[PDB]
Amino acid sequence: GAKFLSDAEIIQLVNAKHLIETHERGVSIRRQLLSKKLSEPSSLQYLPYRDYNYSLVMGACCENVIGYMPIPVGVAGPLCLDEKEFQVPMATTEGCLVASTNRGCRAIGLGGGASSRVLADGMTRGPVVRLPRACDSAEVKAWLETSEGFAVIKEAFDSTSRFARLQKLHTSIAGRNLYIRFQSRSGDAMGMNMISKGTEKALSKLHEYFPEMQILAVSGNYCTDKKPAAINWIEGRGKSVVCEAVIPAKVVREVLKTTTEAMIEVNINKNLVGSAMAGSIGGYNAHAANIVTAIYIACGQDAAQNVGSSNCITLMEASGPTNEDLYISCTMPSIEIGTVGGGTNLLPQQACLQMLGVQGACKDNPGENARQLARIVCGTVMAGELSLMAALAAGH
Amino acid sequence: PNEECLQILGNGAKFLSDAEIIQLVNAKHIPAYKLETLIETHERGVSIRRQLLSKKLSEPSSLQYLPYRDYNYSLVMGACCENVIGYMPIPVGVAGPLCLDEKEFQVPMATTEGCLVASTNRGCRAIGLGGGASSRVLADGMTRGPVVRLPRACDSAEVKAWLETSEGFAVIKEAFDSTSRFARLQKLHTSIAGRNLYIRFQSRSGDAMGMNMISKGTEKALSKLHEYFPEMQILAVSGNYCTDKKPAAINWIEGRGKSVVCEAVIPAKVVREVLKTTTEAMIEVNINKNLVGSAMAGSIGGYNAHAANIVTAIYIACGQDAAQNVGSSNCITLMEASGPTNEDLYISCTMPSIEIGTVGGGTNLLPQQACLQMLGVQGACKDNPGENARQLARIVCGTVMAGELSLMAALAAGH
Amino acid sequence: EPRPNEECLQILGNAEKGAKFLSDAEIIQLVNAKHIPAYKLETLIETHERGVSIRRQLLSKKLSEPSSLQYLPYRDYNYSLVMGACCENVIGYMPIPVGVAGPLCLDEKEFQVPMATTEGCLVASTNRGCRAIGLGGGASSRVLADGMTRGPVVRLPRACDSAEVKAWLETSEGFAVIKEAFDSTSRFARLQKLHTSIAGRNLYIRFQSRSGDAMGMNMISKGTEKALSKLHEYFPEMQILAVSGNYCTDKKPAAINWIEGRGKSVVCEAVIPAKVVREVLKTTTEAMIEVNINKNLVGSAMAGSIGGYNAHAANIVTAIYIACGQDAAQNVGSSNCITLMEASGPTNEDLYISCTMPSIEIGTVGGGTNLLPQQACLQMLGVQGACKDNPGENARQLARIVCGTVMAGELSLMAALAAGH
Amino acid sequence: EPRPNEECLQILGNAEKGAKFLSDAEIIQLVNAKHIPAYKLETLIETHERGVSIRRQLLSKKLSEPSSLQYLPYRDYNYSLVMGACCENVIGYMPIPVGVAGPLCLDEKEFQVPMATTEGCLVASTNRGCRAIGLGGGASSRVLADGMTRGPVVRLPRACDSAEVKAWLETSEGFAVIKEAFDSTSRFARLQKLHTSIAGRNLYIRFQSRSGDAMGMNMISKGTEKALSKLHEYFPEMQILAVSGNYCTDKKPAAINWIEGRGKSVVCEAVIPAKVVREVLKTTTEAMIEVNINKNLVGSAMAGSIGGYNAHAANIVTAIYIACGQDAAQNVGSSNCITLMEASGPTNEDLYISCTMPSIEIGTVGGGTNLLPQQACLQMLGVQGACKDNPGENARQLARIVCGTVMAGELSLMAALAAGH
Ligand SMILES: CC(C)c1c(S(=O)(=O)Nc2ccc(C(N)=O)cc2)c(-c2ccc(F)cc2)c(-c2ccc(F)cc2)n1CC[C@@H](O)C[C@@H](O)CC(=O)O
Ligand SMILES: CC(C)c1c(S(=O)(=O)Nc2ccc(C(N)=O)cc2)c(-c2ccc(F)cc2)c(-c2ccc(F)cc2)n1CC[C@@H](O)C[C@@H](O)CC(=O)O
Ligand SMILES: CC(C)c1c(S(=O)(=O)Nc2ccc(C(N)=O)cc2)c(-c2ccc(F)cc2)c(-c2ccc(F)cc2)n1CC[C@@H](O)C[C@@H](O)CC(=O)O
Ligand SMILES: CC(C)c1c(S(=O)(=O)Nc2ccc(C(N)=O)cc2)c(-c2ccc(F)cc2)c(-c2ccc(F)cc2)n1CC[C@@H](O)C[C@@H](O)CC(=O)O
Repeated sequence: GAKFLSDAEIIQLVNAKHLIETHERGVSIRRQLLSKKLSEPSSLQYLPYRDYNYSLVMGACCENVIGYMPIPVGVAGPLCLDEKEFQVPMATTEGCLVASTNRGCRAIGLGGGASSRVLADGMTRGPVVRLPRACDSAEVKAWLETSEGFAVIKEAFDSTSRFARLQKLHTSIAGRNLYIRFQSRSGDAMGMNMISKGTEKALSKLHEYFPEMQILAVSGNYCTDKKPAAINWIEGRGKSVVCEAVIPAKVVREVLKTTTEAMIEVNINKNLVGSAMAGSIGGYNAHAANIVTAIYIACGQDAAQNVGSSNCITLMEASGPTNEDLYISCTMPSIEIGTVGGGTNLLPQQACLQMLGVQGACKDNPGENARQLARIVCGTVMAGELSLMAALAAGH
Repeated sequence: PNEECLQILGNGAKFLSDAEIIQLVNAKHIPAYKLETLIETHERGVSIRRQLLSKKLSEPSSLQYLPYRDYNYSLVMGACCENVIGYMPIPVGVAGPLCLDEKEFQVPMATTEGCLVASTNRGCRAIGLGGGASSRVLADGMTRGPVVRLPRACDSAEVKAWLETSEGFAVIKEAFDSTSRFARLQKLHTSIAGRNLYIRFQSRSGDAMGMNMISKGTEKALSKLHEYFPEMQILAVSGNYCTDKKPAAINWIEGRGKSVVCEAVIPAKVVREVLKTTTEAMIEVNINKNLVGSAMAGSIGGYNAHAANIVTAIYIACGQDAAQNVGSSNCITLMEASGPTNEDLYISCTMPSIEIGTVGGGTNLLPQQACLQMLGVQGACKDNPGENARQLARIVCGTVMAGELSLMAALAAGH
Repeated sequence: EPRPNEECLQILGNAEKGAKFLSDAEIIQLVNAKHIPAYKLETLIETHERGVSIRRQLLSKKLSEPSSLQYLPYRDYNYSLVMGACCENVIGYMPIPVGVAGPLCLDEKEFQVPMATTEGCLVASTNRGCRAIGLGGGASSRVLADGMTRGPVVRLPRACDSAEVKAWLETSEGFAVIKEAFDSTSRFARLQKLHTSIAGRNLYIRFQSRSGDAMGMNMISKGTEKALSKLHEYFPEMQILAVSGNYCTDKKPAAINWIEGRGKSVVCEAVIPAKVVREVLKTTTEAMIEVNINKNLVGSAMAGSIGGYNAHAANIVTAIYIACGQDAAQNVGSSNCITLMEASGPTNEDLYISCTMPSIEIGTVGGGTNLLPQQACLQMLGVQGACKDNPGENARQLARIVCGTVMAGELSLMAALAAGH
Repeated sequence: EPRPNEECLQILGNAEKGAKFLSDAEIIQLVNAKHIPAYKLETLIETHERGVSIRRQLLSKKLSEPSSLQYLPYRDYNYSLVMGACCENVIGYMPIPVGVAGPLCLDEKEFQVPMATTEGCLVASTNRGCRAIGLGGGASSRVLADGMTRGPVVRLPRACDSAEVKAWLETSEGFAVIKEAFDSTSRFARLQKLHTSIAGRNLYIRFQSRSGDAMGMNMISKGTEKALSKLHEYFPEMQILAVSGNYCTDKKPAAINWIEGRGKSVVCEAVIPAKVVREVLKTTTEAMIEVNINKNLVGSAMAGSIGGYNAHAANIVTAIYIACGQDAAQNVGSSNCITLMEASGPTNEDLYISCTMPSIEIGTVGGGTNLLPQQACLQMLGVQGACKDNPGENARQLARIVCGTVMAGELSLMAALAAGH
């Protein structure tokens, strides 16, 4: 069929208001079609496309594909975290970011490593529904807060998927609007599609108890996904994580080129007081977003979720016998992450997840790989904070 | 032989083999950090670093499918990335044409979320069938917000009053502007918190995003301030008052980088046929999702559906700092009735802090430049400095609006 | 005339005599040059009003205008209920005018709502909004949640230890132990779901419970202190850093109050016929909706507001609070409100309106509600004091009336801005 | 003796008789028989107190307990300065106990600060903070900015047009034309650089200007209306949607007040020697810094606060505001405060403290400051009325006192939380 025709002939068919056997050739024909629309048709020539595995992308990750975009990958490590060592991949185009993070890892190792805990775990979706009156929506809130009501909604939610196990609901009324925050774990997936599916069946079960309920939108911005929101900061979303380390005064002096006292002064007055004066919600850190974004791109995460995933408070205190050692912690309540699905289905992204030993599903304990990646992100963010803050204090 | 290989390094490394250099590191004849300068070519440096790293992994075959061959590392080395072990391919799709200010754009989008490019593309189609979109740049100026301390709050108050005078500001403006061609300091904004003083330097940067340039002007400006106030301590060149890569109301209210607005009217027929909904249904969902819903969630600047998706995809494709998506995604999406019988859809997005550039950083790499060239905005604009970066910002805000139209229509339609 | 300090001290020390056997001038002598500090005037002097008078005379000599206090009243006020309970170093009182806005038609009842204010037109404006609601068939409200909070911060030696305490508090058995300790301190102490947050080795714990008709801060703090003492038995290394760590959050703006609620969360609503909107409010439904979206939603958004999606709910909350003996400083969070307006009815021309106020901090027992004048304003609404057969009902009713009067005030001010002066 | 309705009305309409020649019961008989509307009472009745008296009697019959107003006082209060200026439908007045905390040692002066509250121990606590400041060598404050705002919303046909008006307002000649219009409305009107923001075809314009010693909403709104009238000449398609689009922002929480300021921006400071922290405040500098960081910075941060980085600034602000005739609803934003605490001296045992309050909304002329008891409390501080030779100094001085009393409050409460108990 299509293999017998030439390139010029197939394009003659597309323009004349009228499939291909190989994926790479389809990408080439789309480049040639697109070339005819651009003022500089030669602009595509250094946008690569050859010898990429497009089979895992089509009908899954991207449409109208004209190639790919190489992002340089560097390694910050070893990062000593919970008695293990990690070579952390970081996809960035910002010079010195990997080298800065790498120095932070070095300081943590010489202080006996970092320790981390996951505090909560559950992806969310926050639909908006409407009832005729605010009194009716008040009735639905009261019903959802009974043990009986939650149990039928939990049963509906949990019937849609293996890992769909519903946790406590959170709700808000705004007049006759009702926002309902469904939270659940999702194995090792980030869990978006899984929770929306459970939400749809849970909402249709709610509709049987309340036939006059309109489902306005499956997302009413109460999740909250990919926008800044105090609800992710206060309630969490995905993995809530804490990480810490104590850096000996010697190691702060020799590696970090500053003092424990000077680090505390900059952290308080930049990360707390400065972020406060700027009107920040959840942005009490130096540059967590650099690290999160770099790891996310390299590891097949949804990079748009750095909006909320970068939420972080970095604290720095005096520590030890002479009060000269630096205690550091980062607390990140809303790390949105996964080791299956999305961009983690592609081979290059999996290579970076394999480096960290978290690629794919953890079969013995569903969800444990994604949990480990969240811990790795929090630890690497703390390395980034340690290093950049030291540079800022030393005052270059 | 080990000491035979060291004698060849005295002449070179190019003559040796992979296993011999790795033998020289494992036995401690030579430390690993010296391999940067010794090996001549960049691609072989990446290869050795991969082999050395792989033995330390618990699964030594992890890097098999991470590509590294036949990529331009010369532009990346010493300017974009360190400890390089390869590159990460992110698929690029195209949404267009986007009909924006009498021009048509094919918008590159680096993403791995299925149906994002297709959804965005449908929004473009609805905009085009509704007579195009229009956009305006409202403000332009990258910021840096250092923190200084004085001995007392009374002294810091004195410095604030001095910076607010005509003569004080002029002396600070001259030191700032002496560092670069495009360095042109606009009115300072300051906040005191006790003996702390946070100073927000704002300025255009031509077509660069402008982080490095504003920081050079900031350091020289603070140096002149030090002569007028010797007791002043420069605590940190960034005091989170900029604010860069963290959510902050100051970016939402004062702006950062390019502030941009965009708009269009979608005819009622186009809303039914292309978007599978009505104007009345779109409006109801926008009010209660993007305003009231974001309000109930405690949002500052997150009055949109998924601006972040579009901002992030364009940013990766176009060599932007993708971490700046945090602030650059700030967006309010408004929808309302238009036309004779209130049946057409007026839509607008306003994005006050798009941080962006067409020169410097990742826009110096050729693949990223190709996507910039697709849009006709690659590199500097000699005649009108800053016009390429202003145009990309308008493209981002317009593409975001296309994305808001499409997703909001799907949410209003249900199922 | 005033005899020396020695004779003045012996007469004060004598039980048969006391401060009654001294002149004003002699008491001012023993203060000027120690022996009596100033705060001891409370317990020592014969009557409360004389103690106030003496304090005023002392104060007037320190001032640069000695006649400053001339028009600050103090005589004949009932200071018995104020000393040792509501105020110290008392030098008089401040009269705040009290107007009435009503009848407010709320839940098939009517309410004459007291409002203490000095802003001109506020009471008449709110009264106009009440009339519009009345001609629209009345307003309906519901209490959505109920629980005053307190948000202490503790510290463990490590964040891993603070993480251990968070997880233990989340087990059913762990919460049960802490709930038992909390609930034993008072008959109204009934601990609800706990919310916690970690910041490194800090752990913020939000204790929440109903509190009868009292606003309930004293009671929650006493329950909180016993709960933390018990938590220390299981975690001896835990340090209580502060009984409030600003996680409550009390008297400061905070997203947590907006999202979780504090005290009473309340929604109120009403449909105003298109006829009434024209005649009474001098505007149209179409115009009110447009002003509400673009002022109270879009405008507040551009201003970077958390919970301030309203026109002037703080005016009504503050006025009712001062009149009804509430803690007026809690206006900060109690004014949190989102006002929504949309089309309604067959024509699509009638104005639907709702106010949602997640964090009304309110009580009809304790504090300023012990004073008789502000008890009079509470009695107007039928919510004075405790409700025996149904504890908490007077405080719940007062929260409904606040949210209903706010909606009336929103109706009226929004109509005025819509019509153009 | 009570006459028929028709006879009572001929006396009412008789110009040389009126209501004076009728009894209370006759006027009430006329009201219940629908001959005089209840609102017409104000103008018909000769004496203000008698109007209040009769309004109270009417109100009482409607209440479910007729004696509920017995303890709400009304007699012998100066309603002349309240009717048609500060309050309507007036049924009396609400006395708030006034206490005094001082001396507050501020800028080498001493202040006796009046505090109207019903919360036990607030005045004593605040007074202890004053003592620590006085023995600590005093506090120093500075006014960093000054200018009340109004933030109207206007609408252009398209977003492109609103961008056109925005860029027009930013040119020096366009701004100069609007500034002459604004400044022409009052002698204090001095329009500062305009701050604007676009949301689609909306345009929020933030007019700022000093206002003498008045708080200044009447003045700023009057200047704003003439300003937008001039703007409409240049842009006739522009629609003034509301004179307030919540971009001011008045009486709602908003990041814009925190960042740009509104009213008086003020910083206050002091160094408390270790000895004084020990003997007055019963604690150490180290314990206080640890509580301050983890409560007022970190705790407020975890709660998601905008501008609420303090312990109880709102307590002090509210008490002073009620006592001094301010708009107490403006404590929502006026209470905005960040409290910082540092180690000072050779061994880190002295306590540097500062409070920064960017948006104190205050005034010594107009509003409740026209009333005489309120004026007495202003006279205590030497800030009553207008300053002749230096306009705005009295309002500025009151804002520095408010920030210093807040700092005293912060000192005391934080010491108590650092102790235990
Ligand atoms: C890339 C690393 C991560 C980096 C560093 S660094 O790695 O430590 N040091 C340098 C120094 C010079 C270069 C160069 N050749 O231009 C590169 C790296 C610094 C920095 C630190 C202390 C200094 F004295 C000077 C520079 C800065 C940096 C921070 C705030 C500035 F104002 C200005 C530069 N950044 C970027 C952080 C950036 O992406 C988020 C910040 O904007 C977040 C914030 O702190 O607000
Ligand atoms: C990818 C596009 C952009 C997309 C779409 S879409 O383009 O319109 N349609 C589809 C349908 C099916 C697939 C598939 N095969 O998985 C992919 C796209 C939808 C959507 C909308 C209405 C619907 F009835 C069904 C699906 C959703 C979507 C939104 C909220 C949900 F709860 C659940 C799915 N998303 C993701 C948006 C996501 O990245 C930000 C949102 O989380 C932001 C927000 O609205 O809060
Ligand atoms: C007191 C009432 C409550 C009041 C009113 S009112 O009830 O409608 N009428 C009058 C009539 C005459 C006087 C007088 N001075 O003699 C005072 C009020 C108005 C107002 C509003 C729109 C108009 F077209 C005309 C007047 C305003 C008011 C609002 C925004 C202004 F810019 C300017 C005046 N206010 C104050 C509201 C104030 O306490 C919170 C608002 O500032 C909150 C906000 O909307 O941002
Ligand atoms: C009124 C004063 C100002 C007051 C004080 S106080 O004046 O210093 N001490 C008092 C007060 C009263 C009595 C009494 N008779 O029972 C006894 C001692 C205290 C307090 C502090 C440390 C303590 F060990 C005991 C009490 C508290 C207080 C704060 C947070 C608590 F959790 C619990 C009590 N408050 C209330 C502050 C309140 O209006 C805003 C705070 O809630 C703001 C905040 O910190 O979040």
